[PDB]
Amino acid sequence: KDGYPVDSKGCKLSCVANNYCDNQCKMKKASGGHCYAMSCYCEGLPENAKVSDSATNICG
Repeated sequence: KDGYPVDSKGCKLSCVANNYCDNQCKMKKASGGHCYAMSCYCEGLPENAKVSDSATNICG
């Protein structure tokens, strides 16, 4: 799955840059990530870590 992980951060993270997401994604959350519309779109999660891809339905 791919999208924005939300749980511990609560409401998203306002990534400024792709690297700023990716470094945070790949370390734990996902296999990678990039910064989409100022939200860390993390890429390749385990299924337990639900994500959104629904254009900031979470209160980012």
